[PDB]
Amino acid sequence: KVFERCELARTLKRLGMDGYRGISLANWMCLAKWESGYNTRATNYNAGDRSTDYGIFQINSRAWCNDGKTPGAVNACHLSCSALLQDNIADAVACAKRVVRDPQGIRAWVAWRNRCQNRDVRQYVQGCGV
Repeated sequence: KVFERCELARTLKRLGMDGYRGISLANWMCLAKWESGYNTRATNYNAGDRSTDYGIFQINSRAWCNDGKTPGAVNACHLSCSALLQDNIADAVACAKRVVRDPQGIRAWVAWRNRCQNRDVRQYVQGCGV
């Protein structure tokens, strides 16, 4: 599903993401925007290390979800990677909350460091009534 911006903002709000581990909704929105363009079907295969990034948050198959074909997989979210390609993002959100309970928090996604850290990210939630 490709979410519309404010549609995704209200869905994340409902799912308890605003201020989760100190992270604002605008920061989660900046992350999904640059990771997938708000597209739940996004996958990215990383040929160098043989892992794949899945879904709207581009969560990786080595550390977080299991797809059966990644060497060294840990499956810290205890989730099949296919659960992250659903139109319903409740599972992608529970796994994304697991990723940020690690010390690094949202910095785990390098795309957030490149495009969102120390930038004004409030335009991602402006006008969504969130």
